[PDB]
Amino acid sequence: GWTDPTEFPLGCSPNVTTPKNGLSMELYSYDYLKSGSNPCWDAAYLDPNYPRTGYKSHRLLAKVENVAGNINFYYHAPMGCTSLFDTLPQAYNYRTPLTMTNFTMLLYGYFKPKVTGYHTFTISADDLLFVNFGAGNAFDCCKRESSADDFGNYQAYAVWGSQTAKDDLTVHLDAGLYYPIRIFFNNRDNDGALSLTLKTESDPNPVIDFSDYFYSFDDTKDGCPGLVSY
Ligand SMILES: OC[C@H]1O[C@H](O[C@@H]2[C@@H](O)[C@H](O)O[C@H](CO)[C@@H]2O)[C@H](O)[C@@H](O)[C@H]1O
Ligand SMILES: [Ca+2]
Repeated sequence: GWTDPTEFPLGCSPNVTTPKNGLSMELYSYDYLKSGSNPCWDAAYLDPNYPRTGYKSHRLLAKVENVAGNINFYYHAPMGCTSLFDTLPQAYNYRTPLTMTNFTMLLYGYFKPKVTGYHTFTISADDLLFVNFGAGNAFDCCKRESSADDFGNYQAYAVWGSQTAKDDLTVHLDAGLYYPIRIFFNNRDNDGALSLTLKTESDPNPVIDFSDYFYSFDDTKDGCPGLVSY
C-alpha cells in the first residue's frame, strides 16, 4: 500500500536552492468541557479522525514556520482540569503564551539524515503523539497540500494512559534524501509532554536537537521523487 508504514520509507529529492530550515507548525484550540465536568477534558482527541479532519473544527491559533531545534518539553500543570497559559520551548518559534494545559499541534515537513543507515526514532507524549514518516505515509514528495489529509497508518504512536504510551520506529534512510514527516500532538488536560529522540550507530548517544535535520520545501506541479534508489 502506498500510504502504509515501512522499514524502507520513500524519500524525496527537491531542488535545494536556499532550502527553508525547520518544519511548519499549526496550533489549534482544545477547549475543556463545561467547568466542573467529570471527565473534565474533551475526549475528541481519541477519535480516529480527530488527527485527520477533526482538529479543523477547533480554533486555528497560529501557522508557524521554521520550527527547528530541540522540540522536547515537559510542561508541569499547576492544577488539573484548569486551562493555564504558558510558553512553548524556543525551537517552536512561537513566543506568545498559549494554553499549554490543553491544545492541539500539527508539525510537518521533511527529515534529512546526516548518515546513511538505520535510524531509530523514539517517542513519548502526554497526551498523544502520532508520527507518519516517508512519502505516501506522511504525504507525497513536493505535493503536500494535495495529499495532506491522506496520511496512512502511523509509524509510531504514543497515548498517555493507553497500552502504548511510548513507541519507536526503525527505518533505513539515505543521507541524500529528504523524508516527509508528520507529527500530531494533543494535550487534553493538565501536564503536557513531547519527547522525540533519534539513535543511530554513528553516535553512542541519542540526538535530541534536530536543527540540522528538519526542512521545508514548496510543492511543485510534478512533485520531487527521490533520485537515489537501491
Ligand atoms: O498525570 C498526567 C495526566 O493527568 C492529567 O490530569 C488528571 C487530572 O484530571 C486529575 O485531576 O488528577 C489526576 C490524578 O491525580 C490527573 O492528574 C490529564 O488528564 C492527563 O492528560 C495527563 O496529563
Ligand atoms: Ca495531559
